[PDB]
Amino acid sequence: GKRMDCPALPPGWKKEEVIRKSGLSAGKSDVYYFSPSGKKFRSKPQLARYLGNTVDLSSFDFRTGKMMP
DNA sequence: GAGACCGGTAGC
DNA sequence: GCTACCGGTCTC
Repeated sequence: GKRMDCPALPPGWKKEEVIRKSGLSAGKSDVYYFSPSGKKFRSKPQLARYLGNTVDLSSFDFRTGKMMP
């Protein structure tokens, strides 16, 4: 799966949260982003390198997908 | 203490 | 060869 749109980002970006199914950290979740091209990102720096100066992710909270002032 | 970040591998 | 997945440290 369920990639929801992410309005805090430019049009076409989707956010997906995945619950860990096994292991000691089973239950925890990993958050992933998807560019219009379909590229998978898993960290705010990855995302910053790919968008460059189009959007400031300093106030951007990676887990929720919202701009936190 | 919490979680962001990313490395290494198990499973395809 | 690729990649999803969980472990583990680093940063706060």
